[PDB]
Amino acid sequence: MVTSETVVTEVLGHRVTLPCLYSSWSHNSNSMCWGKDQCPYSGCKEALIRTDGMRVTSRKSAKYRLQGTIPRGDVSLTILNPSESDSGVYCCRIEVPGWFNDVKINVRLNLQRA
Amino acid sequence: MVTSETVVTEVLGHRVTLPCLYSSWSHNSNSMCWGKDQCPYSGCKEALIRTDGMRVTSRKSAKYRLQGTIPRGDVSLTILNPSESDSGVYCCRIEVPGWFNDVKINVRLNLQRA
Amino acid sequence: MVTSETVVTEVLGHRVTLPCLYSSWSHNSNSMCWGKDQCPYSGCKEALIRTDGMRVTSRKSAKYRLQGTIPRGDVSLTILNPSESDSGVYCCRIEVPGWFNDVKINVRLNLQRA
Amino acid sequence: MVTSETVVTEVLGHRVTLPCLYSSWSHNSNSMCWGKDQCPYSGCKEALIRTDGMRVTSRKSAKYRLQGTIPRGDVSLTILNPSESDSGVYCCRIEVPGWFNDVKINVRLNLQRA
Amino acid sequence: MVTSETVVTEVLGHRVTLPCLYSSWSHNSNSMCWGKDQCPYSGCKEALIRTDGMRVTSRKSAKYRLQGTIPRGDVSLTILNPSESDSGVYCCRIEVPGWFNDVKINVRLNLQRA
Amino acid sequence: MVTSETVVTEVLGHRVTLPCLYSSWSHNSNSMCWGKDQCPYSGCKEALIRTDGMRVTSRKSAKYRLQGTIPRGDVSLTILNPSESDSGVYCCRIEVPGWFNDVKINVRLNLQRA
Amino acid sequence: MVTSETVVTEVLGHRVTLPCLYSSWSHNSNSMCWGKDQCPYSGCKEALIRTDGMRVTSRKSAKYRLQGTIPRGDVSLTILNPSESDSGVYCCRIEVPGWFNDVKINVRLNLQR
Amino acid sequence: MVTSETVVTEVLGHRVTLPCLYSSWSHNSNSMCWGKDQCPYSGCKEALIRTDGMRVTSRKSAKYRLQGTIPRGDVSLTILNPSESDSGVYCCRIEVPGWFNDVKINVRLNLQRA
Repeated sequence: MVTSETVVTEVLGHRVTLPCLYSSWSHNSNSMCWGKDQCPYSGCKEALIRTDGMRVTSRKSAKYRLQGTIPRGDVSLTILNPSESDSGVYCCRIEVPGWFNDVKINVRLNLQRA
Repeated sequence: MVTSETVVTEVLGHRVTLPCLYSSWSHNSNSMCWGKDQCPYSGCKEALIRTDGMRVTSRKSAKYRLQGTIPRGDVSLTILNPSESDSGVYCCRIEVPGWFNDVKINVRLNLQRA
Repeated sequence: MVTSETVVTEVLGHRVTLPCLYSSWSHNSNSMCWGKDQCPYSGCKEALIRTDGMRVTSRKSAKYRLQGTIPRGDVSLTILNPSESDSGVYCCRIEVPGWFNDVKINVRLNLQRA
Repeated sequence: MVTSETVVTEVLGHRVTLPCLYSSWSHNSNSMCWGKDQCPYSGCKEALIRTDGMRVTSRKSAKYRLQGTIPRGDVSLTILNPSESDSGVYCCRIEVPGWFNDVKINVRLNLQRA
Repeated sequence: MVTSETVVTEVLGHRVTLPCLYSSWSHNSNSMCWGKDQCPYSGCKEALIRTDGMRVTSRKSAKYRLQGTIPRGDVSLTILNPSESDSGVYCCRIEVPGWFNDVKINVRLNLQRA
Repeated sequence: MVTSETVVTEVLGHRVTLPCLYSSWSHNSNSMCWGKDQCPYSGCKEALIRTDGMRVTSRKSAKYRLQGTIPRGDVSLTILNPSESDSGVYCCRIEVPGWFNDVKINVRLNLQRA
Repeated sequence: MVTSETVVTEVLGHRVTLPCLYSSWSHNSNSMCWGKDQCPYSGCKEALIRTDGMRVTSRKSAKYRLQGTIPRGDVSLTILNPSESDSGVYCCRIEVPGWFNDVKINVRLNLQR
Repeated sequence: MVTSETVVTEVLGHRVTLPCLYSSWSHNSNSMCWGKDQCPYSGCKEALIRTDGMRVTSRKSAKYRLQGTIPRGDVSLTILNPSESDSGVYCCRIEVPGWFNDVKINVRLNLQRA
């Protein structure tokens, strides 16, 4: 099957950001989580980071951060002080009410030397 | 910098194709080549496969084939008897006349066993 | 899950056509079948009507016909002398080579009286 | 004649929602109603549910709910405890000032078992 | 009710053209006619000018001409030796098979002196 | 030369509205006026009705009213107690700072009996 | 007043091309000419170069050539042996039958050292 | 390489604004500067004028002004009493965190005589 994904090509030494925007976001209905390699399953249990529709509900992490305006659907992932092992495919799962309405948006991180 | 790429998720044992289309194609002006991991450098010289404006000019490779119609801009890469080592990023470079007009189109291949 | 479909509103007894177009069609690789209520499963068995990429390979219906240019991807369904039992949802399944590449297109037929 | 409609494919046992959005909505000018199979006539009486510019003013049953933010034009229909008989075509009628300006928006609900 | 129309602002003294293009045109199914003030009724009888799928079938007119390529759907109206009385609203009726599939496209002509 | 316009087809006996929306409107920079047959000249002098960017500043005639939200760019014209002589072409002129930046928006009104 | 134009940033030493496409082109009705700084006046006389709707009708020039397929509306301008003085705004005037129907398309050429 | 730019045509002696809008602007992340003929380099340390994401941080110029709301991304340039030497190409550089994410936006100013 053929799908599409975003590619972020970056340099080591500063935090990097993986874009995920869901413009129609509403704090009343939506929530979100990030996973590596694969999308977290429905109900966002086993994720890198997670939100409720307003803010991060995940325990505070040294690595993972959401620095965008979450109530407007800017759930972009910030990865602090990245290393080469952080390279690879990430999945942003937007939770949508109802049956099989979730949106999965993929971002590939490619870290290289300046 | 952020770009985008096509993802092809496929199964082993049959030929797979990585889509690459250049609608504006004209045989007198355009040319093309394919590369793995990275785009070949300007002048498409050490690539997986290469064409002029009409046809494949590099050898006759058992693994790599272009089965689409090149003069109409269908330069999709076909890979015969693919194995797991064939997974990864491929790059399709459309050569366009002039200064920095070349088009680079990326496709990530993911092969599963099923 | 949320999708979309075309609705064809016609009068009982008049031949009707349910639109289904696949612009990218190739006589070498594509095929198709139509189903009522649900799309036929892959391999288009037990269908209203079916093709190979050139022509209808199904026997012949007094009712069902493909009158468009099948090798150019116009696999629109024509229904002769439709009756009230012919109202309802139809599904046009385009068979595409590879893993989960098939396209499903829905058309709802609504027949009226006078 | 050919029109288009959205299809909502859902599972039994939980409330389902049928989208109907009118962005230009104003509590001063607009009102709305929902009907089954056919759109309610002008003046939105004999309906499943109906509003003024702000809120629901009458419903045929507690089964039907408008839970979106209505003054912003989200008059999407929620159906509580849906059963198989709830499947079929629904029509959302937006009332607009002037002569023949009403908007009719159709949604087909498909409830599945298993 | 609100619709839209094209406006042609022109000068007297040379033939003028009112655009009407129907890209989907096919000589096997489509035909057309022009009317002044209103589109002619279905079946395009007592019209300014009329065609079948290929060509003008109404008597040759000293005033009205179709100079575009009709089999490709260019059924734009040419008006020879225009005078001020030629100003006003025109309607281009595309005849399409089936129930209420005809398309009406309106053009208002405003002719000026010199 | 070819342009386009909105057509409002309405009935006598009730107020009618002619649409003119300018979304980028700002009370600090924009103003507007309506004219019959032609847009009023630059400076909107002797128009049907005119505003200063916030509200109508001249010629709320009797007939002519602006009931939309002017600061949000809804400068749609309401004509109270319309008669047949009110049919015809109207022009909405949006005044914009700088050289020849004004926008002209045309609406043709067609009034029918009742 | 605010309009738009395409920008061609190129390098010296090879012929350069300024795009101008009119998809709707038909040889019976359309014709075309190019001008520098400003559009040539109606009646494409004179331009750097001009056509009749099929092919170039102006004298054959050493500097200016139209290498696209003109009957399909590819009236892009090719400039042979460009120098810095060739930089600036160019205007492609597509002639269309009737009153004030002509299309003007602007391209700015920027040549670098 | 081929890009596009906005053209502003104004009359000498009148203040002009050169549009530059960046919708995604955030006071936390973005900064900007304007240059003539060419974009200022990364880090905007010469330029015509510059901001820190909230306001102009370059010392006040008699010529150059940013009068739009900078925190919403309107970094349009206002030039007071422009003279003939002010004609020409301008470049608006939006600075974005990470590697090669800066956006370059061009405006050509054309000043005409009174």
